[PDB]
Amino acid sequence: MTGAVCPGSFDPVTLGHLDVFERAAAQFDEVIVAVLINPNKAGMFTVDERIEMIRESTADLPNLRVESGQGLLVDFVRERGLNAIVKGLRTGTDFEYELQMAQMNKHIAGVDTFFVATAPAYSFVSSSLAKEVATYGGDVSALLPASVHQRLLGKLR
Amino acid sequence: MTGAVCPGSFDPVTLGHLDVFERAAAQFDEVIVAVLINPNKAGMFTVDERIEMIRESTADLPNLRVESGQGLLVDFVRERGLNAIVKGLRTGTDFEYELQMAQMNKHIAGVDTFFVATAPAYSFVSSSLAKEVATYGGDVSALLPASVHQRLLGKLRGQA
Amino acid sequence: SMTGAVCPGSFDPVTLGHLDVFERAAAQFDEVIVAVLINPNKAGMFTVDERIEMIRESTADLPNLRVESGQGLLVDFVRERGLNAIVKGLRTGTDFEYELQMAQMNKHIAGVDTFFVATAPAYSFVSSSLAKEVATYGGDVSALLPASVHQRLLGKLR
Amino acid sequence: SMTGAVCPGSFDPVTLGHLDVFERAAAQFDEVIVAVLINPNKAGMFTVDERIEMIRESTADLPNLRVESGQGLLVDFVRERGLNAIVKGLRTGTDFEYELQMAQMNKHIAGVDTFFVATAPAYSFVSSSLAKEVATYGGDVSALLPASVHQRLLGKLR
Amino acid sequence: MTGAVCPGSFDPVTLGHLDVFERAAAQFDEVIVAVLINPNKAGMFTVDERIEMIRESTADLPNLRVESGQGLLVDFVRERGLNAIVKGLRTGTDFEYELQMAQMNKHIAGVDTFFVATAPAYSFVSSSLAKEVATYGGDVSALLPASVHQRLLGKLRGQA
Amino acid sequence: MTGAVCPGSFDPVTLGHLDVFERAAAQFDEVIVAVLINPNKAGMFTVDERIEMIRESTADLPNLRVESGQGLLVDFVRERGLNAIVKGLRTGTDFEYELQMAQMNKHIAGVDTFFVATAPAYSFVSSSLAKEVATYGGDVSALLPASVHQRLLGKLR
Ligand SMILES: CC(C)(COP(=O)(O)OP(=O)(O)OC[C@H]1O[C@@H](n2cnc3c(N)ncnc32)[C@H](O)[C@@H]1O)[C@@H](O)C(=O)NCCC(=O)NCCS
Ligand SMILES: CC(C)(COP(=O)(O)OP(=O)(O)OC[C@H]1O[C@@H](n2cnc3c(N)ncnc32)[C@H](O)[C@@H]1O)[C@@H](O)C(=O)NCCC(=O)NCCS
Ligand SMILES: CC(C)(COP(=O)(O)OP(=O)(O)OC[C@H]1O[C@@H](n2cnc3c(N)ncnc32)[C@H](O)[C@@H]1O)[C@@H](O)C(=O)NCCC(=O)NCCS
Ligand SMILES: CC(C)(COP(=O)(O)OP(=O)(O)OC[C@H]1O[C@@H](n2cnc3c(N)ncnc32)[C@H](O)[C@@H]1O)[C@@H](O)C(=O)NCCC(=O)NCCS
Ligand SMILES: CC(C)(COP(=O)(O)OP(=O)(O)OC[C@H]1O[C@@H](n2cnc3c(N)ncnc32)[C@H](O)[C@@H]1O)[C@@H](O)C(=O)NCCC(=O)NCCS
Ligand SMILES: CC(C)(COP(=O)(O)OP(=O)(O)OC[C@H]1O[C@@H](n2cnc3c(N)ncnc32)[C@H](O)[C@@H]1O)[C@@H](O)C(=O)NCCC(=O)NCCS
Repeated sequence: MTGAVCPGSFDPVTLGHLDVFERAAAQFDEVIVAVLINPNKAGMFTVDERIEMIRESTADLPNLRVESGQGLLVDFVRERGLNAIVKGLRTGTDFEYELQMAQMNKHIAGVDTFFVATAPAYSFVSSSLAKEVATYGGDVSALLPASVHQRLLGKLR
Repeated sequence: MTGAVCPGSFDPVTLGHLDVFERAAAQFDEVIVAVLINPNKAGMFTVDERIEMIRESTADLPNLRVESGQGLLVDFVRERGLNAIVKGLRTGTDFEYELQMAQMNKHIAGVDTFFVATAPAYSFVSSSLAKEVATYGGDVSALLPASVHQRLLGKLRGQA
Repeated sequence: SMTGAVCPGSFDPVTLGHLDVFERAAAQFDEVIVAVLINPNKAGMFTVDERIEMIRESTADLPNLRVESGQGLLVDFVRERGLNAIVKGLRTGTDFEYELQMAQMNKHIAGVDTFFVATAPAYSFVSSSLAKEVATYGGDVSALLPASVHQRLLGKLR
Repeated sequence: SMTGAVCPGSFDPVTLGHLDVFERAAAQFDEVIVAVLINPNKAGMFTVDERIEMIRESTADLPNLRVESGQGLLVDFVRERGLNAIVKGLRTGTDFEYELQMAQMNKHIAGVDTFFVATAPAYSFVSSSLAKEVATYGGDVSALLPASVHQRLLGKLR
Repeated sequence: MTGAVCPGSFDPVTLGHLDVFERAAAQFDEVIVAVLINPNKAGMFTVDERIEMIRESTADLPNLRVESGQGLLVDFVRERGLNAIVKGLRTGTDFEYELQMAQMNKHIAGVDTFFVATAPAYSFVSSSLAKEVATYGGDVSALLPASVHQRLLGKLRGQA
Repeated sequence: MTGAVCPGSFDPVTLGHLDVFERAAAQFDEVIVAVLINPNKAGMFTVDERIEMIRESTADLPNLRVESGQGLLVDFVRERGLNAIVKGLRTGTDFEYELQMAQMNKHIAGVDTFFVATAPAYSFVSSSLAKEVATYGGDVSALLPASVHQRLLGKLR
């Protein structure tokens, strides 16, 4: 049985993230989406809220489940008997950031990382920029799953 | 069950490539290394020579095999009943180049591409630069599989 | 008064990515001239007259655009027509560096300025070179090119 | 008819690099509006009114430019004024990626287009943040800022 | 005769930094490592702690010494009668960041900057990521000098 | 005695190259400019012509001399009892290219490389683009030393 973890902040999950999940789920026997706090935010949504938004958006991926993670990512991965991380890349900035972490994670624990390329339609999509646009009344409905849009309006209103 | 294709010129295969193969083979049930011609490159070794060197260098990888293809990469992949490509990345230029092909390949055939980061030790290794260094007598023995190194140096001494 | 810009390139052949740039230029400048020029570091497929023809077919619905060719410096092409602006599109970091260098050189030697626009997300991976390669090996690039160009591309290949 | 573009930014403070962009925008658009906006991910030094004042002092010789502020989405600022174009400057690959993302987002949510221009080579290393840092520790940034701004910068620091 | 300054936050010094120091010291008659505060970073160790760790880690470098500075880097450099800065580069982002400062520093004071490429083995090493990994119990012992590693882990266990 | 080699095609030398030479000569006791053929050109100028253009443009750098090089760069460097290469960087493209060669050269021979940043004024300057602009009558006189401009016109006319 093959398996991978898809870690992130997912604050909130976007259609770009979902595209990664779908492609990971198509190639691995099990996918665990791990919701972690990134060391330099506090977030708009609680971990539990993030988890629910992901679960509601991934119901059609039967081999995917969602979990909170704390502490070191490579510990999370190894504790669940896996040895693969799946991340996504939009930009050269993503590439540099992710390459550093991938090499570090492999060095400290032997855990490998696979990257998927963004869909062209979602290349400019990030949680941070979506939240900013929405905060000032901009329409980001085409960039997010339905399970996020209402929650996002609620948190802003 | 799960499977991936690792395509490339592999002209010749380096320890950088082999590292990618090993990591792909450790995650997927079967891996097929696909030796293809890059339309935009001059080559040194024939496809058959490239296949020989990879087969020679991948003996410890039981679930991997090596084949060639004459057309579109996505046709090679789908004809073997697979839908995943695995490619390695060293540099930002690799990233842009590979992102473009990944999106093109997904657009025309629905085939997905997964990237892996180079091993830090092999980040500066390419077939082109290894060939160039060896052409002028530099020591690339730590960058290539043993059999590749012998065949490369022999080839160069024949001056072809 | 009326403003104007030149959209130069190899356009070998013109793609939906190029066309997106032309449309956006024509929306913001009173006058746009698409300039077909030879890149001295490229081996071309179509002739200049073929390239011009394909662009003209594909830009019928842009009333303030015309298509021309030139055989020397881009900046001479621009100034000869009483203009001082170039518009280019960017997909990648590599495009950015390449275009930045030319933009600064062109400003230095002639005082002509250059404006860049970002690719449409849907056309980020589209290039003339790759569409030609994919088409050569039977791949379907119909969603990446004008039907006009798709036909002329498939025509010569097959 | 007349064309128009908005040149938005933090401008905290405006530098010779920004001014170069304004001049080039004003040369190619009939109307330019410099928009002082808050970046929600930045801690600002000068007030909006101070920023506006420094830009106005520095752009006296550009007759077709005015300076305004906004408190919401850039694309609302642009459309409210009957415009559909943004002009931004690029120094680095990091600028390119950042601006590309915003340009595609802004086009997506409002249909507003963005044009980029390359930095003047002499101002490639100039940023508001670094000029402020260098000035704070006594360094001479006089060749990087308008004398107006240099004075107001040195003023608050000393 | 010839000399260069190697400036940085060095919070804490890593084997990546030390590699730069060694290569600078092998080319210039004297090297001064300058521990400076980066105005745009939160720090973990005091400047004095940083100096101690570097001094501890550079014993095999006879022509190198370590000092601190409170103002402009270019003032630190020129006050010691030097005119060269040496910095290392791992990534394209390092390059853009360092190019900007190099041009600024040459503009305001005429001081030159020389860059060196990271050792491939340490390309992914940064103080920030090493601190983060150690904060969560990961093994960064191969990335840091022995004394640094002890002081870092001790510091973290005190949870400061 | 410290020393470095400044290798390149220099076809022709530009004011950007000269800026590198000047900064190298200010920090090293001796600088050797090495004119090599880059494996993928044939060049506009002969090696001897390139050498003369450099010598004429560097007369004011008394600790700099100019030489042709053949074969492996790190052999050239070590044969002259040096262990340092000095290159220049304009762009991210330069950085990637040069970083690869610097790591390769250090790996195969232990020779180190130091890079200098371009002067802002010359960042867009390359031999290739200068030659192209000149070929179509463009004025590149502000980008090249005087010892190059006449030779360049002569080679084009
Ligand atoms: C939580 C981690 C993974 C950081 O996550 P991050 O905040 O970056 O996640 P974020 O939600 O922003 O993004 C998640 C992933 O989705 C990708 N992505 C986002 N949008 C898109 C898109 N449109 N298309 C494709 N991919 C996308 C991102 O590039 C990223 O890879 C990291 O902080 C971590 O591992 N923390 C645990 C502690 C640890 O182990 N530290 C050591 C690291 S070496
Ligand atoms: C043959 C193809 C894949 C090009 O291969 P390419 O020449 O780039 O392969 P090359 O041998 O150079 O490299 C192979 C792969 O190994 C990676 N790699 C190289 N060195 C290393 C290293 N040290 N570490 C990790 N990865 C590495 C490369 O980044 C690349 O991903 C391409 O031309 C192709 O697909 N041709 C078929 C026609 C086709 O389908 N065309 C349409 C493409 S959209
Ligand atoms: C012909 C010139 C402009 C080069 O053109 P080039 O070959 O690069 O054109 P090409 O057709 O490939 O692309 C044209 C433009 O479209 C852009 N583009 C391509 N695809 C896309 C897309 N999908 N989306 C947006 N933009 C795109 C390109 O980035 C480029 O800006 C250049 O060679 C030139 O100016 N030649 C004349 C001689 C001269 O003046 N030389 C001195 C130059 S400083
Ligand atoms: C205010 C905005 C535009 C950000 O501006 P920013 O802080 O980046 O401005 P800053 O003053 O730093 O720079 C302004 C512009 O000048 C350019 N520039 C700076 N220096 C130079 C130079 N030397 N040469 C050329 N250009 C330069 C910058 O690259 C940038 O394009 C952005 O935060 C915004 O739009 N805010 C409004 C809210 C909104 O709409 N959010 C959604 C965005 S998708
Ligand atoms: C302190 C300065 C230099 C910033 O240092 P910084 O925080 O970036 O240092 P840091 O420790 O992070 O890194 C130091 C150097 O080591 C390099 N480096 C890091 N890791 C590695 C590695 N593995 N290999 C090679 N090099 C490396 C970095 O790229 C950097 O060049 C800067 O803030 C400064 O000059 N401050 C003084 C005030 C001043 O003069 N300001 C004006 C500057 S224009
Ligand atoms: C000859 C070499 C160095 C390549 O030289 P190249 O053709 O790149 O030189 P070129 O003349 O183009 O440039 C010379 C240097 O000047 C720099 N430069 C150019 N313009 C500028 C500028 N305006 N500002 C700063 N630096 C500049 C370049 O970035 C480059 O570093 C290389 O091919 C080589 O080493 N060949 C020998 C064989 C060998 O050893 N091969 C193995 C290499 S690992």
